[PDB]
Amino acid sequence: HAEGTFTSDFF
Repeated sequence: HAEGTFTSDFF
């Protein structure tokens, strides 16, 4: 979620 981006919000 923005701050989390796909890298953190992967899967």
